[PDB]
Amino acid sequence: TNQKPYKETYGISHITRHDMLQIPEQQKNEKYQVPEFDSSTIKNISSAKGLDVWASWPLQNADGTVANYHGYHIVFALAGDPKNADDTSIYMFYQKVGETSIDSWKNAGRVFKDSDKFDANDSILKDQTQEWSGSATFTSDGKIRLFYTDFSGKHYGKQTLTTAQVNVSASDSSLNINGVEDYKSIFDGDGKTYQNVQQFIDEGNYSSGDNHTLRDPHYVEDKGHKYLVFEANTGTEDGYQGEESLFNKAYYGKSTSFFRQESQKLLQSDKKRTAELANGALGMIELNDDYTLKKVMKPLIASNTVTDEIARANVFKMNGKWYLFTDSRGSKMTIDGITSNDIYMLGYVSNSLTGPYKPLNKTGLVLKMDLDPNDVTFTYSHFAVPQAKGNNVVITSYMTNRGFYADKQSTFAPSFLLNIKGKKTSVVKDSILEQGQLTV
Ligand SMILES: OC[C@H]1O[C@@](CO)(OC[C@H]2O[C@@](CO)(OC[C@H]3O[C@@](CO)(OC[C@H]4O[C@@](CO)(OC[C@H]5O[C@@](CO)(OC[C@H]6O[C@](O)(CO)[C@@H](O)[C@@H]6O)[C@@H](O)[C@@H]5O)[C@@H](O)[C@@H]4O)[C@@H](O)[C@@H]3O)[C@@H](O)[C@@H]2O)[C@@H](O)[C@@H]1O
Ligand SMILES: OC[C@H]1O[C@@](CO)(OC[C@H]2O[C@@](CO)(OC[C@H]3O[C@@](CO)(OC[C@H]4O[C@@](CO)(OC[C@H]5O[C@@](CO)(OC[C@H]6O[C@](O)(CO)[C@@H](O)[C@@H]6O)[C@@H](O)[C@@H]5O)[C@@H](O)[C@@H]4O)[C@@H](O)[C@@H]3O)[C@@H](O)[C@@H]2O)[C@@H](O)[C@@H]1O
Ligand SMILES: [Br-]
Ligand SMILES: [Br-]
Ligand SMILES: [Br-]
Ligand SMILES: [Br-]
Ligand SMILES: [Br-]
Ligand SMILES: [Br-]
Ligand SMILES: [Ca+2]
Repeated sequence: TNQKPYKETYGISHITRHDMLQIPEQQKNEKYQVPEFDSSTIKNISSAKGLDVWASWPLQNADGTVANYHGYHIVFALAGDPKNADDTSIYMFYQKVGETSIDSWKNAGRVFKDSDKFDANDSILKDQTQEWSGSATFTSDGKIRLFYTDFSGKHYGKQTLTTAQVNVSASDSSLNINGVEDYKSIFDGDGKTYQNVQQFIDEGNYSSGDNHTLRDPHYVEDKGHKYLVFEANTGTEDGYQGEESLFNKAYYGKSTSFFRQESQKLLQSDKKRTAELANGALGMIELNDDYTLKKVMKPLIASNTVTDEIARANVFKMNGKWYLFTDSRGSKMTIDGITSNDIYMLGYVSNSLTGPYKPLNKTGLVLKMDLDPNDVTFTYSHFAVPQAKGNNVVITSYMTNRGFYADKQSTFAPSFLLNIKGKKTSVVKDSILEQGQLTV
């Protein structure tokens, strides 16, 4: 055949088959394992009575550290009725700084009223059916600036990175959401750098096996420049999905001998098409000072052949280096030895915000969680929260799968600590914090 191998990095970093195949052995080390949690201590968020509360994010200062909003910490979370998976709205919870109990989290309610997306006179928001995850920054002039994912069940799962300013009143006692403003779509994918939903739709959408994503926008600043880093998929010009992508050695790793081995297995494997379709990416755009789209930038990293889904993009500068993280499910990967119970947080390090990134702990493995989904202390959506001092970050996550238990809802997991040193990380032994704790 005249279809020959090649190597093209497209100028971006890559999560490779070589590195992923080392994780099943490496993940046996307790250094990379989410700690065992004691279910006897776990409570529902009492101020969110009856709602599942899952993927969540703190209001952050520009540097990623947790914001002090007039004496409060603020966390945005997705929540809704456990009996309806399509009930997904963003709620704002808060706690006085210094409190750490689960029962210190108060609930200011939903950020958005039903009419907000229609009052915005933004044509994409008119079609929103769910509010998916994001980030929130506390601006120089004291404003709460939210980014999140507008999901549209009406348009085959379209996902649009979206922003609003949340106007909140204080009261000694409680915080109040008075309304939102500057509510607008920012980016729905350009087709060339980031897949757009029209490519999903026209290739056959749900019956194609493709997984289109454009979500989880994370706000970050470098030198006054404003950016979103987000979960996406590559487009036509930066290593698109398809049979051809199986012939790019940059997706396999450094050795040509590993490449010919692994590629022939993959090409004749039951997971060939899944790997062809797999083209996840952590994308990056620059914003203008009014939070509109200024510049589409190339992905920080891509996961061609390995998975279509690298979620909850997170990036921050810590002690001189940039750390980039993403969550990913073993159930959607194509890597032998990685099982449908494996769940990971993967992590990468660079001297600059824009790359290039190198895998942490050699493989990119940072955290592994492999509890049965029915386990009450199952956790997902791990998220590294930068701290003002030291080498440790706080890992938040949600606990208990949505809708599984009548009386134990998805809740804030016990936080725990992750030590980050140069290119290596370690779960800090016996570092379990309160449920939902953001700071040490
Ligand atoms: O309180 C939450 C509760 O309300 C629902 C809406 O029923 O969620 C509304 C909440 O969701 C948010 C999030 O941003 O706004 C969603 C916005 O999008 C719309 C639609 O434009 O809602 C979509 C959700 O509603 C559902 C079903 O309730 O679909 C409506 C949608 O489905 C279609 C297609 O089949 O129709 C039909 C179905 O409905 C009946 O008429 C029953 O009444 C049947 O005859 C018929 O079989 C389509 O015609 C129609 O447009 C659901 O699939 C979607 O997720 C907005 O109305 C809404 O603002 C919140 O802002 C908002 O509070 C619900 O999901 C949830 O349980
Ligand atoms: O909660 C969001 C939050 O979670 C994070 C992680 O923290 O990750 C995403 C998480 O969400 C999951 C699943 O819950 O993965 C998402 C991926 O699954 C897809 C589909 O593969 O989306 C699911 C949503 O789309 C909906 C429908 O709008 O379901 C699609 C689903 O329904 C089927 C039938 O079951 O078809 C329905 C569809 O078919 C038609 O009839 C044809 O027209 C339509 O009328 C109708 O809409 C099925 O064929 C199809 O698979 C919605 O109900 C579902 O919720 C992907 O689009 C999506 O990428 C987790 O696995 C994952 O961790 C974070 O990233 C995020 O912010
Ligand atoms: Br409302
Ligand atoms: Br929906
Ligand atoms: Br195309
Ligand atoms: Br192709
Ligand atoms: Br193809
Ligand atoms: Br129960
Ligand atoms: Ca894909």
